[PDB]
Amino acid sequence: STMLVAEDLSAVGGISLSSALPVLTAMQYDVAALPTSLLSTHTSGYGTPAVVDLSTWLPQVFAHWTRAQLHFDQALIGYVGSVALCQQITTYLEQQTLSLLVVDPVLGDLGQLYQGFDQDYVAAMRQLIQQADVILPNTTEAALLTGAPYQVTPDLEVILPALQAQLKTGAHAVITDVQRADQIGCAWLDEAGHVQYCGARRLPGHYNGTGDTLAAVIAGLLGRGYPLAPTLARANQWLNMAVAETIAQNRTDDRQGVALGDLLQAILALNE
Ligand SMILES: Nc1ncnc2c1ncn2[C@@H]1O[C@H](COP(=O)(O)OP(=O)(O)OP(=O)(O)O)[C@@H](O)[C@H]1O
Ligand SMILES: [Mg+2]
Repeated sequence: STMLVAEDLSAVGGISLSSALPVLTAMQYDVAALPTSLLSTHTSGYGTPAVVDLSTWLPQVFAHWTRAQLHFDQALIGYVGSVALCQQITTYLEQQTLSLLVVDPVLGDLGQLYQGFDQDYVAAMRQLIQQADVILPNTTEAALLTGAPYQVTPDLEVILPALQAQLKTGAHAVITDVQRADQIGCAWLDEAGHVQYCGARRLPGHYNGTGDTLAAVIAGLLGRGYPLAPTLARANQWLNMAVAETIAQNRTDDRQGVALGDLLQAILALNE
């Protein structure tokens, strides 16, 4: 099958689209790799990157694909970056008949919207997520989506249903960076409306591209028919492993995204 992946491409950095590609390809997908933005390097640690504004390009891309009669099976949407691009993506996706749409609602972290994002971006995001089968906000994002003031540990019994209220029936809101004791992981509502959690032991440090890889792995697994719970279980273990690998490399450069070798190996093994 074919998966559309629409997110930022940084030439240097090993995150987002650059990490999605190997991952998804190895997971047996033909990837339609669509940059929403093109950068010299990611935005953390290399100084101001050189960036291409793709706002006038994506409409052309979509128009083209349309006339060419291309149809996508699955879609993963990551970092978009502008109100207009979200709008464009939203309508394009509406035209497709997707069996799977996963949207990582990139908006912020540590209680605040990322620089450049305002409440207009937030509203644009709320529109984009309306058809999503799964959304993967972090704790800050969840709050922003619902309009609840940020809480470091929000009440999952409250925020989860609130989020679900914005999604279609049967879709799922999964909060991704939930910390419980020495664990870090994902929380969501099961079919009976009960809060579930699946985590792995938190490792020291902070890494780039973790969210990106998590999203790719989740899309990929779901795309292949794995129920949500087992998907989340595996994704978390896989990320844990990737971060472990990363530490193991004893890197001198803390900017490069999470290592993928072990992850690719795991994917190949699952494949048989
Ligand atoms: N230090 C860590 N140790 C273990 N696992 C981690 C760690 N950091 C992240 N993870 C894993 O990766 C997932 C990604 O969560 P995270 O909160 O980092 O995504 P994110 O908000 O996009 O972060 P990033 O900002 O780097 O994308 C977590 O669910 C967990 O599975
Ligand atoms: Mg994230």
